[PDB]
Amino acid sequence: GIVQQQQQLLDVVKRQQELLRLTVWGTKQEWERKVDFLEENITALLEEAQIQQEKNMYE
Amino acid sequence: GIVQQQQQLLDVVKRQQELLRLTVWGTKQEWERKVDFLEENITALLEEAQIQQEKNMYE
Amino acid sequence: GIVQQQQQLLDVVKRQQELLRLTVWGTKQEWERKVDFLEENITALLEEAQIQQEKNMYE
Repeated sequence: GIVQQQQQLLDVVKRQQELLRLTVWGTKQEWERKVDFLEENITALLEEAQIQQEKNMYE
Repeated sequence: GIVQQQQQLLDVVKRQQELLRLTVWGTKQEWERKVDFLEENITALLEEAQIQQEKNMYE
Repeated sequence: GIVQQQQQLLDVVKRQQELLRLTVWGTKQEWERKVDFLEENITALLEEAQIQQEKNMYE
């Protein structure tokens, strides 16, 4: 149940991430320094969030 | 509990979607071809995610 | 379990919010009127979503 919704929210957020990399791609000195670290933290966070989904889903 | 948070995350993500359509609206050949499919997949994903919330919420 | 993933999704969404404020910062009359209310609703929603995480996490 909640684990299903869990993966749905995680895909909406996965896709929006690609969409943001796009509007940042379109938009594009200190800016591309901030926008860059955020693109890395969110990729890590998306994977930790994925690995976790795989764990809750074993149960 | 988790179902409450579930809907909150789903609304934050619902709103950001409108906000992205806006920065894409402001930003705006192959770009508007990629950015377009993402706007459709995420709308479908937002609805599947909604219909699911309605299911987990019956319990 | 689901409460762990819960906070992960809430941080990915927390970060993307900063990233959007950035592409809106880069992008930037009625536009900055719509984009503004969305930046407020989502901040409120992020906090309600946080306070809620603190509640589900007491259990």
